Amino acid sequence: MHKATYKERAATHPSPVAAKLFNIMHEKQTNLCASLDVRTTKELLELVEALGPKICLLKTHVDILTDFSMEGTVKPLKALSAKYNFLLFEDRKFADIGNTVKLQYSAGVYRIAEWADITNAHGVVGPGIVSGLKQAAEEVTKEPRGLLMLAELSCKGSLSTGEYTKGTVDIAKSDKDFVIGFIAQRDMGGRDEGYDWLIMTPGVGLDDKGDALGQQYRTVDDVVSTGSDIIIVGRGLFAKGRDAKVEGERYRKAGWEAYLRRCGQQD
Amino acid sequence: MHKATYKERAATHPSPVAAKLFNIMHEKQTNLCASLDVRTTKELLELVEALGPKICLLKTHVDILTDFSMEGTVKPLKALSAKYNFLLFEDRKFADIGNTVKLQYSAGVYRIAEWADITNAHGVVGPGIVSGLKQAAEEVTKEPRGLLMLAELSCKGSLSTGEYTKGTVDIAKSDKDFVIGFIAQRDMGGRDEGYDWLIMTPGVGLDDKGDALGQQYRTVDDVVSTGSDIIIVGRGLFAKGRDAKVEGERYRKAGWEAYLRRCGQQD
Ligand SMILES: O=c1cc(O)n([C@@H]2O[C@H](COP(=O)(O)O)[C@@H](O)[C@H]2O)c(=O)[nH]1
Ligand SMILES: O=c1cc(O)n([C@@H]2O[C@H](COP(=O)(O)O)[C@@H](O)[C@H]2O)c(=O)[nH]1
Repeated sequence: MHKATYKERAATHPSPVAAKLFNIMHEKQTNLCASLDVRTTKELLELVEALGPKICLLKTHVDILTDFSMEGTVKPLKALSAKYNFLLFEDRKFADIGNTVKLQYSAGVYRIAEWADITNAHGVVGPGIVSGLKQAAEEVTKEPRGLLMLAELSCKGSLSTGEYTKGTVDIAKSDKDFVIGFIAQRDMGGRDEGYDWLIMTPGVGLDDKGDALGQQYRTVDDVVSTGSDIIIVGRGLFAKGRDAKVEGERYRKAGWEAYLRRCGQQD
Repeated sequence: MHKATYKERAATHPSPVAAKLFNIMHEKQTNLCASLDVRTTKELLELVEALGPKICLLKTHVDILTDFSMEGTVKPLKALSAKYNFLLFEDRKFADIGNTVKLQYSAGVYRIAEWADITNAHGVVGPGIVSGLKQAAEEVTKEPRGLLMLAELSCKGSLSTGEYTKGTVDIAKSDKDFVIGFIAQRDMGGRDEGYDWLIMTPGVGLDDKGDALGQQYRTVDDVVSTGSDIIIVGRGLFAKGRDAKVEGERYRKAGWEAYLRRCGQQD
C-alpha cells in the first residue's frame, strides 16, 4: 500500500505541477505545506519569508486579506516562491456553475488563475467545474495549472461522506493532467486505474486539539501513515504566540521522518 | 401543499430579513430576484438601476467584479437598495472551516457581512459553518443578517443529491432566526416542524435552455409550481442583447402570476 518515493513520482506524474512539487519535496526534504492564514499582507509575507525554506507548498486564502493587491501581495509572493522554491496554492474552493467559477477564477480582483500554480474545487457542482476552471486558466495563462478536489474535510460535521466523496473522486478521474489529486484525510486509491493522486491533508497539529468553530487536528504521524503526501498546517505554525520559524522546521522534520518511515513499509 | 401568501408569512416569519423580503414582494408584487452577473461596477449599477423597481432582491457576485470597491460598489448598491426597495444577497457560497469562513465573510476586501442582508453556504462543511458565519456577522454589525443553505444546484452533474441535500437541510434547522431557507430547485418541506423555509431557485429562464458550461434552465411557471418563492434570473434578463428593463417587467410579471395561480391551489 505504501507509495513510491517522491523523486520517483516526479518522473512518473503526468502533471508538470505535481512533478515539480514532488521534486521540491525531494530537493528540500519536506512534505509540509504552510497555510499562513493572516489578515494582512505584511505579516503574510513575513511568515512566508520565515517558512520559505522549510515548505514545499504555500496554501493561501487571499480573500481573508484586508489589504490585497496584485502588486503588494501577488508580486511579492511570486518572488518568495521563486526565491525559496515552493509552489502557490490558492485555497479558494470554487463551488458554483462552470460559468460563474470561470470568472471568479480567471479574473475578478484576485485574478487567481494568473499566479496560483494550484487551486481546488468542491465536488458538489458536478464535473463541469473541472472544465470551467481548466478553460478559465488556459484563457489567461500558458503556465501549468493543477486542480485538487475536496474529497473529505477535517471539521466536525463534514458532509463529504462516502457517497459525496465518491462522486467527487469521480470528477477527478476526468482529467489526469489537470487534476493532481485531492484534499482528503486519507489515501483515495486510484493507483489501480493509473492515477498518482496527490493527497494533501489539512487539520494537522502536534499541539492543538482544535475546534473553537469546528476544527479538529490529527498528528503529523497520524495523517501520514493514513497515506498523506503533504501536511497542511496553519495555526499550528504561527498562532498562539508560536514561532513560525521553529514550528516550520519542527513540523517539516516530523513530517519527513513519518514519510521515510512509511516508505520502509511493505504492508 | 400550497403556501400562505407573502403578506402572511411576513407577519409569521421569525427572521426580520425574511419578513421584510416577504413585505417587499407583496408591496411591489415581485418574487423576482435579479442576478446581474457582469464584470464591472459601472454596468452592474446600470442594470440595477433598470431592474430596481421590478425586483425584491438583488443577488450579487462581487468577486466577479474587476473593479470592486467599498465606496464605488457597495455604497451605490446600498443606495439603490434603499431607493428602489429590495434586499442585497451576496451569493458567495461559503464553504470552508468555520474559522476560515468567519474571516472571509466579515472582513477581507469585500467585507460582505457589512452590507449583504443575505448570503449562503454549502452544507458540505458541517453545521459549524452556520455558527461561523452567524458569529462573523454579529461581530461586525448590529444589522439583521440571513443565511440561505444550498440544498440543490441547477447545473448538470450536481452532487447536491438526496443524502447531501438531507444533511444540508439539517444544518438549516439549527437556527430558525438566522437560516431563512434554501437555494433549491424544489420545496424543501419543514412546515410540519414550524419552518417557513424561503425557497429561492436559480437556473430560471423563459428563453435559454442553458449550458455552455453546465447550466440548465427551467421556466418561471415550471419552478414556481415546484414551490419556489423567489426566481433568480441572470443572463435571461441582461445577456444575449436583451433589454434588462423589458425582461425585468416580463419575468417579474410571469413570476407573480405563476404565484397567484399556485395560491388558488388547494391540492
Ligand atoms: O478539510 C479541510 C479543508 C481545508 O482546505 N482546511 C483549511 O486548512 C487551513 C489551515 O488550518 P489550520 O489553521 O486549522 O491549521 C485553513 O485555511 C482551512 O480553511 C481545513 O482545515 N479542513
Ligand atoms: O444551483 C445554483 C446556485 C446558484 O447560486 N446559481 C447562480 O445563479 C446565477 C444566475 O444564473 P444565470 O445567469 O444562468 O441565470 C449565477 O450567478 C450562479 O452562480 C445557479 O445558477 N445555480
